[PDB]
Amino acid sequence: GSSGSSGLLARALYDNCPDCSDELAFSRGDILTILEQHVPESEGWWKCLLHGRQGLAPANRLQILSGPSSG
Repeated sequence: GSSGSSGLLARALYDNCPDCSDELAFSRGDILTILEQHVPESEGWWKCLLHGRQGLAPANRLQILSGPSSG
């Protein structure tokens, strides 16, 4: 099987103010779609998609929301 770039969802515990495109610009209470976690380009970052942003996000401010069923 080809496991990777599945697409998870994370929450925003705090708004993010990115200075460059690389990073993503989100605001508290925003559901970001974690396209992929395995990001060798940025250590400790998550590639999410919002309003056509396609930027990374700090895993320190992102809460990986996982389902209870078959968790």
